[PDB]
Amino acid sequence: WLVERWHFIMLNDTKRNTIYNAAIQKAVCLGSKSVLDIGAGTGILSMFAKKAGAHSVYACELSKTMYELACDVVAANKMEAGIKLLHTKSLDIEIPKHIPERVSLVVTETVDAGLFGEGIVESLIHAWEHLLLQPKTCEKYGKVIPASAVIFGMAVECAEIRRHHRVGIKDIAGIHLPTNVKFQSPAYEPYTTEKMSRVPGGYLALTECFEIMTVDFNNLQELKSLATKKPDKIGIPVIKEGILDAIMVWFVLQLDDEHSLSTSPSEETCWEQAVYPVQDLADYWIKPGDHVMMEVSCQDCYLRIQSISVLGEQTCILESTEIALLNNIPYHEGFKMAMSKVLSSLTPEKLYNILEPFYVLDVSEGFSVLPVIAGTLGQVKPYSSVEKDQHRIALDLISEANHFPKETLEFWLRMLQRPKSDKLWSIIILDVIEPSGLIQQEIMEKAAISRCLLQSGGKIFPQYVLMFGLLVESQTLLEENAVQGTERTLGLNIAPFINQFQVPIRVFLDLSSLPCIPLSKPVELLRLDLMTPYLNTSNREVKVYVCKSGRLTAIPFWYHMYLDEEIRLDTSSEASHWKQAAVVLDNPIQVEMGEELVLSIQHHKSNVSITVK
Ligand SMILES: CCc1ncccc1CNCCCCSC[C@H]1O[C@@H](n2ccc3c(N)ncnc32)[C@H](O)[C@@H]1O
Repeated sequence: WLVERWHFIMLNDTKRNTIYNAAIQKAVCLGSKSVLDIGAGTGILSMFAKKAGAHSVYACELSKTMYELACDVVAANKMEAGIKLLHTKSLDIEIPKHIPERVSLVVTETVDAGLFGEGIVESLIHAWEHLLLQPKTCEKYGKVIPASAVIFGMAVECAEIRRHHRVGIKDIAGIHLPTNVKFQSPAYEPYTTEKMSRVPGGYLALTECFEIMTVDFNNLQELKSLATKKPDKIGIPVIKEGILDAIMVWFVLQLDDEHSLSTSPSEETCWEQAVYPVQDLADYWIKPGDHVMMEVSCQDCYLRIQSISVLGEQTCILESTEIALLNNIPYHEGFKMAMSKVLSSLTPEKLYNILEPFYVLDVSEGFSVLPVIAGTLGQVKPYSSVEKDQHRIALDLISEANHFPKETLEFWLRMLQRPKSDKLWSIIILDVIEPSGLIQQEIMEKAAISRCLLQSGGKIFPQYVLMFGLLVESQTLLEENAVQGTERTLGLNIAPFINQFQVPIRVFLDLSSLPCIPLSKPVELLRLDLMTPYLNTSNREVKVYVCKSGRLTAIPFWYHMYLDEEIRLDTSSEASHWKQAAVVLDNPIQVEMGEELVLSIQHHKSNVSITVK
């Protein structure tokens, strides 16, 4: 996505466009004839201002792509005249070099889920100092839209956030994670952004919604104060029993006295929430009577919530995907059983030459405990492919905890080559599916190279991967892909220009939470076979029976990774550490029930095309 997917949903958000158009109309008609749009994007708000009757509008845009996009959009609405587009950061605008005079109004949307994270403060400190007329002591004085913001917080239970920042278990498929290894997420990048109005498994409010801070965007003396201001130590009373998983954060923008917009979680709004995961506590269970403690500081750009507590030893930093992995139990229970079945078929004497062990290579991209599980099964010499030294220490300490004598687990990294001179691999684990929901690049090549390093009857895991698909009517996937005409942009012609950058395939999708309608059943779209390349789909057609009548907009897809013909891992399972993906159609097709719809699935290297025929 060269053009950020936020651009599509926000331009389709008719409410937001109307609230901003009314607020700018109000300001213009009250004398604000000179407007500066910071982060103009497609330049809709700048076009609003000129349409409202502003004399001169100046639209600055950081991104080259978005700047060139606005030039076309503004030019195409026959408004190139009174609006100057500036490929620049706000900070680098100078009067009179770039803009003739100081402006009487600033409009800005440089706002993320945690409000401050797109540098609105720094931008508006500069604006008052250099670009804006003096404030009120109208065409005489300068003002900003939005005028002010109120930042809210809420302690929440949410097992979906939990499984991404905390390792919930003490034992994974036979191996024990020692108490002396403390797994922390990277958020211990201070907040993640989630559409909490549809987060899988929902969330529960453990506290009442509380006020984290306020900001007056029309007060320069206040904005300059935030960098040095001492953190606000607070404690929020608990109102419901549950597990403290995160502090869910949103805000309310006051554009003017009459118009406001909230990022409060809602299936009506497009807005996402700042999620501050809770970790590094002995217990997470909170009850009515207890207090959620935290320090709030906005000193260096981001809103920070540190020192989260409740009032009534090696550290291994894992990625969220790696924590999710450690919590994906079926994945590890499957791998344990699938490996042992192969260890039994080769040399069942070695399953729990004496000096010769089972050679097991794990080529999993990131952190993985598959080698340890293997080590517990029999006379096995397992190899780790972890790069990070922090990961090596953790796995060494896990190995110690699972009664491995020193140097039992080896580290391959410090090219796919034989384990020894005249010895071959009994099992080779490969990384087939990206977290994105697409196939790993050069998987067929690594699979082919790996086939030749195998012992007689040895196995690459997974042996094959089936991609499953689904016909869905999803307005949501459609409205996140392409702008729906002119109506939503309030008569302005922007859709034909932004929709040039239409993504064919949506990645990092939470299929489970997606609002859509199934028009079919999950159907096998292609086979990717690691043991037998010949059974790989080159470019095959699939006949999909249409179970429900509706407007086909997308084909969500996931995988069934087969370790053997019996044991299969699902990349769409509840505990899955993979996200799913979807082919979104450029033009939606109306499908009738009882109809045998054809899909043209082309597969080359790790790329897959799906089209309606
Ligand atoms: C509650 C949050 C939220 N929830 C849900 C969806 C969306 C969103 C919010 N939107 C999120 C994507 C941030 C937009 S940034 C606005 C646009 O303006 C540009 N920009 C950014 C800073 C800047 C500058 N100093 N000078 C000039 N242009 C500047 C950026 O490159 C960008 O194109």
